[PDB]
Amino acid sequence: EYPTVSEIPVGEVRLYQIADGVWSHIATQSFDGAVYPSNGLIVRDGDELLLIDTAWGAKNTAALLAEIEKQIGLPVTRAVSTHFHDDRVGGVDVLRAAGVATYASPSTRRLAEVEGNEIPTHSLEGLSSSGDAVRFGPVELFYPGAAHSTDNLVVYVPSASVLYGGCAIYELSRTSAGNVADADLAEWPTSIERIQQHYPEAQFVIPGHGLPGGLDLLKHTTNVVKAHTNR
Ligand SMILES: C[C@H](CS)C(=O)NCB(O)O
Ligand SMILES: [Zn+2]
Ligand SMILES: [Zn+2]
Repeated sequence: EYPTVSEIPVGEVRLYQIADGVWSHIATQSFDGAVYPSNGLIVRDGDELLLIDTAWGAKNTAALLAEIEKQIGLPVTRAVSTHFHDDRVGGVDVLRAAGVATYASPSTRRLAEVEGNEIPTHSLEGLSSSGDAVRFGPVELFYPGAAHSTDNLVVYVPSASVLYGGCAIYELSRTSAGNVADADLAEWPTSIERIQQHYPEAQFVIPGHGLPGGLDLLKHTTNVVKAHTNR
């Protein structure tokens, strides 16, 4: 079974096999008086691993690297952060100290700096306008437009038809808006339309927080976002 928030002590990281060469990583962290679960992705990149997002903090990200070494045993050589919040970039300094080349869009890097968060080293090219996509090793990176944040990226693994939505996609059990401080609520439904348009064959859809599902999570997120807007 997919691990839930109450099953993971803060500081421990679980790995979950989604498909051949594709894992999610699951961690937990305290934020504003509560503890939340958080997902990222790991994709085999030949003899190396590509990491999508940190495990939300330095200590968690160190635990992530240790679990990867124990369970998978290939080196993480590159990481992509899919937006500027600490559940995506917190731990980039640990990754860099471990030899990982860290990447994000120029916008994510600037937004992280203003927020006082850690800053991925390298700028991704070609992701500036809504609908832009670039190949990055075994994945495609897609900028769907503003949603959960203005800079949020999604990631597709063609080999396995896995769509990693990050925090622009909600799990099915979430029925109220999450952290929308940095969101563009008016654009978010259209950005989800762009994801659906680009990845209609997705078989597994991974939200930034909580349980994976299928493309039903896209319509579900749109419903939650719109209802919050009508409040
Ligand atoms: C820090 C992280 C950025 S997306 C967050 O807001 N977690 C709480 B959530 O509602 O899951
Ligand atoms: Zn966020
Ligand atoms: Zn998040």
